[PDB]
Amino acid sequence: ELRVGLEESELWLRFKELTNEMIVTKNGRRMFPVLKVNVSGLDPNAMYSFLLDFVAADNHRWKYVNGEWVPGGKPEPQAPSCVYIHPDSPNFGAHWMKAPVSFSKVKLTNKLNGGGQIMLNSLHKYEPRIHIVRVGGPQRMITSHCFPETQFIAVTAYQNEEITALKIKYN
Ligand SMILES: NC(=O)N1CCN(C(=O)c2ccco2)CC1
Repeated sequence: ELRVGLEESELWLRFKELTNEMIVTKNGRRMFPVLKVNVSGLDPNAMYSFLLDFVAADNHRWKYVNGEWVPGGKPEPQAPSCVYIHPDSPNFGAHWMKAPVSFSKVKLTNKLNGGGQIMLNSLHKYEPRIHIVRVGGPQRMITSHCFPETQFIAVTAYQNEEITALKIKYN
């Protein structure tokens, strides 16, 4: 059975208990913490490509009001995010299972841009999600996995200083 686990869940949970925030810039900003995934149960000899996207966790705009994040009352349908392909894609199952799959090079932006960067809407809440896509073989297959521990609100600057302190303490 294909097993997908979050590496460093301990640390993600400290960010999540504060409400996590991720900076977005026009040029694109790398994530801290980095999403790292433990994968087992792939066919070592099969070909797989790891895809990352961001699900809009709700349809609301969030605001930091007197020390607390609060959702607006005017939901809108959220256009789904673009997909980031892990640099090692495509690769053998053995490659992916020999160490945690680390999405250290994804950049989050607020502007439609050349390539690489993933555009998110500022002040929306996102849940990272991966797709493991068996490629090249006869039978294409996709396995998807959500990481609730890694939820964050996309921000142009940190609102909660407790997040700012944690980001620095652990980077
Ligand atoms: N350099 C490229 O044009 N890419 C082509 C698509 N790649 C994939 O591994 C993949 C599998 C499923 C969807 O994409 C990554 C490399």
